[PDB]
Amino acid sequence: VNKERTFLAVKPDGVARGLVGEIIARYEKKGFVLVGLKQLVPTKDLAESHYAEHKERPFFGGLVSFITSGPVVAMVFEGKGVVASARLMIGVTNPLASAPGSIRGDFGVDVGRNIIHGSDSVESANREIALWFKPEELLTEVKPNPNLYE
Amino acid sequence: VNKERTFLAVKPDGVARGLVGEIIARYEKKGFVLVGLKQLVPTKDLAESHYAEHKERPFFGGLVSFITSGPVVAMVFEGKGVVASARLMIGVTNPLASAPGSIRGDFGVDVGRNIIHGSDSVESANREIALWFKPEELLTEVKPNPNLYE
Amino acid sequence: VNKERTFLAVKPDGVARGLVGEIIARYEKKGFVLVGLKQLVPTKDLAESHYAEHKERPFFGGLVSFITSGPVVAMVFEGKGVVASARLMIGVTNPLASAPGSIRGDFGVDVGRNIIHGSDSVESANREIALWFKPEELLTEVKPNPNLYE
Amino acid sequence: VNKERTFLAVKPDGVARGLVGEIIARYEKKGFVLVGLKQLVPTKDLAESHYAEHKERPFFGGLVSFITSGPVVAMVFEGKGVVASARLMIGVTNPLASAPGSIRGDFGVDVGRNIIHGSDSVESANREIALWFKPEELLTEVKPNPNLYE
Amino acid sequence: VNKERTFLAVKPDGVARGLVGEIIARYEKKGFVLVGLKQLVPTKDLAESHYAEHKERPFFGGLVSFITSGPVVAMVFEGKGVVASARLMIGVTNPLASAPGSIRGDFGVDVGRNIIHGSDSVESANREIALWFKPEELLTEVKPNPNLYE
Amino acid sequence: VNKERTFLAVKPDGVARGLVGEIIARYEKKGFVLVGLKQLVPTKDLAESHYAEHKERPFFGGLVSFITSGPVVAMVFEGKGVVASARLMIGVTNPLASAPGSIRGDFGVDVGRNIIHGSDSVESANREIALWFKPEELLTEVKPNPNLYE
Ligand SMILES: Nc1ncnc2c1ncn2[C@@H]1O[C@H](COP(=O)(O)OP(=O)(O)O)[C@@H](N)[C@H]1O
Ligand SMILES: Nc1ncnc2c1ncn2[C@@H]1O[C@H](COP(=O)(O)OP(=O)(O)O)[C@@H](N)[C@H]1O
Ligand SMILES: Nc1ncnc2c1ncn2[C@@H]1O[C@H](COP(=O)(O)OP(=O)(O)O)[C@@H](N)[C@H]1O
Ligand SMILES: Nc1ncnc2c1ncn2[C@@H]1O[C@H](COP(=O)(O)OP(=O)(O)O)[C@@H](N)[C@H]1O
Ligand SMILES: Nc1ncnc2c1ncn2[C@@H]1O[C@H](COP(=O)(O)OP(=O)(O)O)[C@@H](N)[C@H]1O
Ligand SMILES: Nc1ncnc2c1ncn2[C@@H]1O[C@H](COP(=O)(O)OP(=O)(O)O)[C@@H](N)[C@H]1O
Repeated sequence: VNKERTFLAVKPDGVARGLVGEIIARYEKKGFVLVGLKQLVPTKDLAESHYAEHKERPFFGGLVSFITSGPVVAMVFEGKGVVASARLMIGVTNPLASAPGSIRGDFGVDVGRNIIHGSDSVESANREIALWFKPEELLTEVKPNPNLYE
Repeated sequence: VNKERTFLAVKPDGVARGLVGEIIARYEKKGFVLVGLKQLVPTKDLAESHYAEHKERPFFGGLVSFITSGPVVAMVFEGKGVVASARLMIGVTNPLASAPGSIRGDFGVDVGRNIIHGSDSVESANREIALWFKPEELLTEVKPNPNLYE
Repeated sequence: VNKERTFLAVKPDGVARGLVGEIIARYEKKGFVLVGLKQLVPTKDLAESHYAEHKERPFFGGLVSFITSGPVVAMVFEGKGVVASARLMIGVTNPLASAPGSIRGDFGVDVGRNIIHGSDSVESANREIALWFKPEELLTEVKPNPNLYE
Repeated sequence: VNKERTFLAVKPDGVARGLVGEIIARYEKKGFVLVGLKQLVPTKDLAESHYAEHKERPFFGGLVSFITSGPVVAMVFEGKGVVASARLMIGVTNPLASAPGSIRGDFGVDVGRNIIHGSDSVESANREIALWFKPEELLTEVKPNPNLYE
Repeated sequence: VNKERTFLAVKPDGVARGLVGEIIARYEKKGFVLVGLKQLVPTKDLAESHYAEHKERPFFGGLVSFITSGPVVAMVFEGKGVVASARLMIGVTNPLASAPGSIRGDFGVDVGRNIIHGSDSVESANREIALWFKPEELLTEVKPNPNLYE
Repeated sequence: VNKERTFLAVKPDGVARGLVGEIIARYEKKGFVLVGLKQLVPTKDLAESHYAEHKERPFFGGLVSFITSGPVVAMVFEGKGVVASARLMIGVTNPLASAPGSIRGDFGVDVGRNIIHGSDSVESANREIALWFKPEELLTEVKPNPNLYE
C-alpha cells in the first residue's frame, strides 16, 4: 500500500544549521508526500517518551536534553516503502560512516549532532506519528504525482 | 530591531509541485529564522478572510477556491526587513514578468498558479500571521547565526 | 494560448562546456514543455539562413563559422509567453551585462561565446522552428502539469 | 579506447516529471560526451523490439504500454567505461533500493515508474543504439575536455 | 582585455558561514580564472590601508575591527571585464537591497556583515591585489578556455 | 578529537575544470573547518617528496609530471575524523569505481586525472600538511560550530 507513513524530525541542530528546506526538498524529489509538518519545541515529557527505548543508556540524558534545547521540525511523509527509504536516505547512526549523498553523510559529523531522526519501522513510525501528531494535523486525501506509481 | 516578521504560505500548486523544500531553503540561506510552520487545508472562512482586500475583484472568485483545494504550508520568518526582502525574492505577481533568481521568476508561469504568498507590509504580516497562527505556535527565544548581524 | 512555442539552440560553446542539462533543466523547472530536441552539427547553409538578418554585419562571418564549428542542441519549448520568458531567462546580448540568475549572466563572458540562442519573437520563433524542425519531430499532444495553468 | 558508448533514454515518467535536464547534467558533469540526442514517441514495434529479452515476463505487458504513452528522450554518451558507469549512476532496478546519489535512488519510488533506461553491456548498447539511432544522427569528430583523459 | 583582474575577498562572516566554496564556484562558473587564492587573518595594518578611503568616513571603526576579527579568503580572478562583472554578481552594499541571484541577495541581510568585498574599479583592483598578494603567489600563466572568449 | 586535520589538494585537472568551489563546498557543508588554503604550482621537488611512497612504483613518472603541470589548490581541513571522512567523500582510486555522491564518482572517469588527492592516514596528513604548508599559513584559532560537535 502507498499509505505507508514514517516520522521524521530535524532536530535542533539541522534546524539552527539551516537545513530544513534542503532536507524536506530531498524527500519531495524522491516522490513522497508531506502529510503533516510543524515547528515546536519538544517537551522533556515528549522527549523521554519519544526516546523510550534508550531509557537506561548513558546518553539518554545527553539526548532528551538536546532534543528539547530548541525547536524541532516534525513531519510525516507517505508513500511506498517510505519507512525504509527514508532511513536509507538519512544514513547510519554515525555521520562519519554515512555514505556521501545521504543526509548524515553530507552534513553530519558528530553522533550527538546527527541532524535528523527517522522511524526505524512501521511500528515505531506509528508510535511516533500518533504521539507527535493529533490525527487532525494529518492529511487524508492523498495522491502524489501519478508518474510515481503504476 | 531584528525581530520583524512576515507570514509566507506555499499554495496548493507549490506544495503539489514539490517546492516546499526549495522555497524554505531560500529564506533559510538568506539568513532569516523560521519562527512558525505548519501544513493544512485552509477553510473558506480563513481564506476569504485572507483575501479580504480582493472581495469584489473578478478573481477573488477562483482565488478562494484554490487555496482550499489542497494543502498549504504556512510560515513566519524573522530578521531585518524580512517583509520587504521576502517579496523581492518572490518576484512580481505575473510569474512571467518575474526576474530569474526570484521564486515566481524561476518556477511560475501563470497568475492563478503563482505558487507563493507574501506579506506586503509589516501591518499586513502581523495581520495574516494572527489569522493563520495561534500565539503558542511561534518561537520566542530566537538566536539567528551569530555571524549574521553586527 | 498555451501553445506559444519558441526556438532555443545551445551553441557549440554551451555544449562543449557541459551546459546542456543545466540549461534544459531551467526551462523544465519554470513550467515549459519540451516539444522537440536533437543534436546536429548545423550546416553553413542553415547557419546563414538562421542568421539571415545579420548578413551584412562585420560579425556574420565570425558567427556562422562558429555556429557550425561543432554540434548544437536545438530545441523547442511550449507554454504561455514562452517566447519572451525564455529571452528574459537567457539574459542580454553581452554576457557581462546579463544579470546574475540568467543563463548568460551566470555562465557567459564573451559576446562571441554567449552560449544559447532564443527566438526574439513569435514570428522568428516560427521561422526558426519550421527551419530546423520538420513537423514530424515535434509533439502535438501536450498538457504540462495542471498546476502550472489555471 | 575512450570511444565506448551507451544508449540511455529518459522514459515518459522522467520526461514528464521534468528531469531531462538533471539527468543529462549528471552524465555531463561526470565527463562523458553527448554523441546523439532526440525526443520522440516510441512505437510498439521499436519498444517491443527494445524489450525483446522480456517477451514472456509478466511485466513486458505494461512495459511496452508505457514507453509509448508519451515522450522519450533517447541519447548516446561516450567515454571510458561509460556503459558500466552509467548503470552505477542510475542505481538498481528497484528505486527504493537504489542508493542516494544515484538517479533511481534520488527520484524513483516504484519499479514501473523507474524513470530511466541504460545499456547493461557494450553489446547491448551497440544493439539499442542502432535500434533508436540512424547512423547519421550521431557525432564522429569528438573531443572531450582536454583535461579529462591522460 | 581577457586579462583584466579583480581582487575579491570573502569576509569573516562569509568564511564562518560556509560560503567560500559557493562564492568561488559562482565565479568559476561564469568563466573567470583563479589567479590568486589564500587564507590569512588580516593584520590591522592591511585592513587600514585596504579600507583607507573611508577614514574620515565614520564606520571605519567597524570595517577594520570586524575584518581583522577572523580568517579571510583572499582571491584574485582574471577575465574580460572581471572587475565590473564580479561587483555585479556581488549585488549592492545593502544585502536587503541586493536582488536574488547575487551573493549578497541570496545570502546576506545586514549591511555590517555583507559577506564579501570586491574591487570597485580597475584602479582599486591593482592597488588591492598588490597590497594583499605578492607577485610570486599570483599565476603568470593563464590558459583562458577557448569556449569562453572568441 | 575535533581537531584532527587532513591535507586535501585539488589537482590540476580539478582546478582546470572549475571544481575548486564545489569541492571546497562539499567539505564546508559536512562541518569541517578550513584551516589552510592556497594556490601554487608544485615544484618538482614537492611533487617527488609528496608522492615519494610510489618511487619504485612504475607510474611515479606521470603523478609528478602531471601534478607539476599547472596550478594546485592546497587545502587543510580540521575536524573529528576528517582524515577518514574526507577520503570517503573522495571515492576510490578509479573514478569509474567511485560511487555517485563522492567527488570522483560525480566528476571523474579516468584514473590518471582523478581530480583530488587526500591524505590516507593521520600519519600522512601531518607529514603532507607540513611539507605543503608553513606553520604561519595554518590557523591556530578554531571555533568549531556548536551545532556540529557535542
Ligand atoms: N554512541 C552514542 N553516543 C552519543 N549519542 C548517541 C550514541 N548512540 C546513539 N546516540 C544518539 O541518540 C540516537 C540513538 O538512536 P539509534 O542508536 O537508534 O540511532 P538512529 O538515530 O540511527 O536510530 C542517535 N541518533 C544519536 O543522536
Ligand atoms: N488579474 C489577475 N488574475 C488572476 N489572479 C490574479 C490577478 N491579480 C491577482 N491575482 C491572484 O490573486 C493574488 C492577488 O494579490 P496581489 O495582486 O496583491 O499579489 P501579490 O501576491 O503580489 O501580493 C495573486 N497572488 C494571484 O494568484
Ligand atoms: N558586437 C558583436 N561582436 C561579435 N559578435 C556579436 C556582436 N553582436 C552580436 N554578436 C553575436 O551574434 C548574435 C547577435 O544577435 P543579436 O545581436 O540579436 O543578439 P541575441 O543573440 O541576443 O538576439 C549574438 N548572440 C552574438 O553571438
Ligand atoms: N518485477 C517487475 N515489475 C515491474 N516492472 C519490472 C519488473 N522487473 C523489471 N521491470 C521493469 O522492466 C524493466 C526491466 O529491465 P531490467 O530488469 O533489466 O532493469 P534495468 O533497467 O535495471 O536493466 C525495468 N526497468 C522496470 O521498469
Ligand atoms: N552605512 C554603513 N554602515 C556600516 N558599514 C558600512 C556602511 N556603508 C558601507 N559600509 C561597509 O564598507 C564597505 C566598503 O566600501 P563601499 O561601501 O564604498 O563599497 P562596497 O559597499 O561596495 O564594498 C562595504 N562593503 C560595507 O561592508
Ligand atoms: N594504476 C595507476 N595508473 C596511473 N596512476 C595511478 C595508478 N594508481 C594510482 N595512481 C595515482 O596515484 C595517486 C596516489 O596514490 P594511491 O593510489 O596510493 O592513493 P590514492 O589513489 O587514494 O591517491 C592516485 N590518487 C592516482 O592519482
